[PDB]
Amino acid sequence: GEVRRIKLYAERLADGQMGYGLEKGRATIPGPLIELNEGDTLHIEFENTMDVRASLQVHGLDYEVSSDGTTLNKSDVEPGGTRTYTWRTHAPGRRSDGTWRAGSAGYWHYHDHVVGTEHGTGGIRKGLYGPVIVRRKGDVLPDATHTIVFNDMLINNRPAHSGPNFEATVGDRVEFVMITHGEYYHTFHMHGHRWADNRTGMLTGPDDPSQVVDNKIVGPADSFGFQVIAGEGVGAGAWMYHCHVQSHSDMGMVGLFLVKKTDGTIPGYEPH
Amino acid sequence: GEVRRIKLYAERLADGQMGYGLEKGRATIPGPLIELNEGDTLHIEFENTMDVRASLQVHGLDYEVSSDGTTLNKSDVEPGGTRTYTWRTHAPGRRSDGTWRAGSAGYWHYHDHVVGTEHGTGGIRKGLYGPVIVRRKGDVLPDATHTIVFNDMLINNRPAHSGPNFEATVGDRVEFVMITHGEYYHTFHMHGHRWADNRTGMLTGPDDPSQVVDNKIVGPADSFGFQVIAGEGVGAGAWMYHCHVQSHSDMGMVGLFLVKKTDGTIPGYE
Amino acid sequence: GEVRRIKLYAERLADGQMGYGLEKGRATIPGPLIELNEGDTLHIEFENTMDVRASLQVHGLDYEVSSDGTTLNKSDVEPGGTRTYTWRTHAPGRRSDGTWRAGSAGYWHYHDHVVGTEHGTGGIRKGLYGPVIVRRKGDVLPDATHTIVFNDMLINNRPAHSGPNFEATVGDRVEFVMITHGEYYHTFHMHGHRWADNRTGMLTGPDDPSQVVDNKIVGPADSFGFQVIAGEGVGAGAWMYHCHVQSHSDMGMVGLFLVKKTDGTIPGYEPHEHSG
Ligand SMILES: [Cu+2]
Ligand SMILES: [Cu+2]
Ligand SMILES: [Cu+2]
Ligand SMILES: [Cu+2]
Ligand SMILES: [Cu+2]
Ligand SMILES: [Cu+2]
Ligand SMILES: [Cu+2]
Ligand SMILES: [Cu+2]
Ligand SMILES: [Cu+2]
Repeated sequence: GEVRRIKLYAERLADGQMGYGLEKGRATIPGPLIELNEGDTLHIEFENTMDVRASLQVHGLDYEVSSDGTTLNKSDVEPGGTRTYTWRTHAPGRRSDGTWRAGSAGYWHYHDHVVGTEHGTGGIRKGLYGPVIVRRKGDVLPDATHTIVFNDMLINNRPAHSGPNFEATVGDRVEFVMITHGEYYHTFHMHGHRWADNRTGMLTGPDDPSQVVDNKIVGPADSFGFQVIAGEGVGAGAWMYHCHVQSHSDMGMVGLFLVKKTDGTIPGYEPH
Repeated sequence: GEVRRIKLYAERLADGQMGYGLEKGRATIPGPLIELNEGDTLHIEFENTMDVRASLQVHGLDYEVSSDGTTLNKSDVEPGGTRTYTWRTHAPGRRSDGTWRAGSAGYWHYHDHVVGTEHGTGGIRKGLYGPVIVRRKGDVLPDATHTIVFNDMLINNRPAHSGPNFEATVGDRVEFVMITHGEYYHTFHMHGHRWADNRTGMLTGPDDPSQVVDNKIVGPADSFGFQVIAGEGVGAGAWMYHCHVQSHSDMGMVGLFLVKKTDGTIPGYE
Repeated sequence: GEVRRIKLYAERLADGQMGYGLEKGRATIPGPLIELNEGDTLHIEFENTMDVRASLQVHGLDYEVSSDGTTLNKSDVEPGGTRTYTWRTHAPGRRSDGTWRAGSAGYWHYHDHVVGTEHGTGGIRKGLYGPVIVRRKGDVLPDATHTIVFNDMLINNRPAHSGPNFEATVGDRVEFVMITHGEYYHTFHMHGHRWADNRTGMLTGPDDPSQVVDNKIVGPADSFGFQVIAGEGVGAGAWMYHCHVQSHSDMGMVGLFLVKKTDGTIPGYEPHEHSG
């Protein structure tokens, strides 16, 4: 268990939106990926560079009420203010009552809780969300991690039919973190690939009875993730991922997972 | 298991609401917690005190059609009538063909099926629902059980922004039963606490691959439950639970899990 | 690992519907159930008999982009055209990185991806969907398999309050395939029966921590399945299945699982009056 520190800034972006960044003027949507091992503590020295109050609230990880990031617990940040948020994590283990204490490991996320409303409705809509992965000892690490956020009817706040697209080579181990926000339920689908509906997205062995799926219903603040072997059994190609709610895909909730051959080529495709 | 008996009443309450109770004039929304162990049989001597037909339908448990609670199976109750409903439960075990029969244990719920419409739409909207827990041998029992029902846009049919709140002390084993009803999907989220998305909400040990979550999508008639150690690794505090659909939390689908230090105090909140 | 071949047709049906069939003039909604064992390859000689482009896209199974059925991968079928799609499947096994590759087995489905929109919105609305089950070696085979598709507010595109109903006898091992399409979330519920929320719908043994449920939230393109012993612990009768979203059940997303005693009768079933 490391004690770790990062800087985080909330920034209003040059278009209407709001993003978290590791440096001033470097905010992105989704915000930066934070990755911790069970047992790690992370102290986030957060600065609200904006002219309205903003905060940081995390799902899944251990935090005290002073890092709730809510007005209820007086832990939002005033305009131009600073505040150190502290996230802890723990490994699993046996309690003295005999029961098993679940570890912090999983696919989690952080978001604003005071911009617009006391639930972060405006901050979330504008782009103040990001992914957090907590790894258990032994967990398989990927070649790349891509984050896909279905925020109301947009993916990663991109306009309709404007990606994001993600590139990989055949055989790469690719991790996806899939988070949902806002008002609507969605169904996440990926062509050509499938995963297990469990903590890691991967079956533990022949005895794991988890459902293997390629389509999953998700609502606001749900998060899951998985790893696939890019192109496994299916080959290189533009593999669409999309919400499968028919009007949402028609409205533009679609992107591409472009899986290239080891020569860098891909079968020809005709994007929107 | 054991053969158990209870009486249950349906009654009208103020504001056109309707509720089940274990004694006349003590109807509540949600209705009483019913708890059984696998193998138990429960006979419910049900009296409909209201002036419209009503019934009792349960999820999960074993019942014959004569206790379906539906007009289809002629088992609703006339105004002022009484009917005995019988719920049975079974432990898991292997069938003669080697297949594994799942037990009755789970977090389940009962509700009306004939008020308003032949699917109980009015009776459910008005308050006729409650929780039933069926425990398996060796399950850990909690210090307290709280029931949270997302019924359309209300929690436990309370007005917007009026809880319910639930209190515990740091370290208490607290069980939550979470039931959803009506028209809408929701997402249930709890600050500072998490649970396993499996039967008990606790992982069975180091080999259980269940996702550990703090936010869960639910729809009408879904039920799940879990136990946490109150404030485990996070301390005392006013820990919100709420629907995480943004308009629903803005419109008041929020409550507090108030976890007090052993001296009874709580970090200052609001 | 057998190589199998079938023909499939997409055809217009009455009343603005569309369906898949194994022969011309025999299209059904849902389309024909396709059943494979892990390791089998299926080549589907598909003919689009309609006046609009149409396709076949499958969930879960292995296919190259040439069998994607999308305009993005140029693998839909012009009016009157024919195309051979190929679906492959594999067994699970250990990869050389030490992880376990999930097998193809599961309850899956196929549907059009180009009628109406480049997401098949018009095709799926009209009836172009069907079930696919891929079995793992050793899986238990049922006495009967019934498919229930919640397509927007209709079940199997049938008029509201028109079923379908399915019949069994007490003790039958009955398999259900449950698929959802369109715009709405639903919750699938069955009276008197419950199943495990895992790959087969049955717990693998005392060690399997899966949730045992009788009610499950589903959204467009979700598919799951299960088997029950009909009437187990509850007896014969008309056992309702329905969406549990209240206005949906009120508007007719309801049907019956009709479970007969071994003497053939259904408790409480009295379609006719008697003299006196
Ligand atoms: Cu919150
Ligand atoms: Cu969507
Ligand atoms: Cu949140
Ligand atoms: Cu019902
Ligand atoms: Cu809600
Ligand atoms: Cu019900
Ligand atoms: Cu698609
Ligand atoms: Cu429905
Ligand atoms: Cu699809």
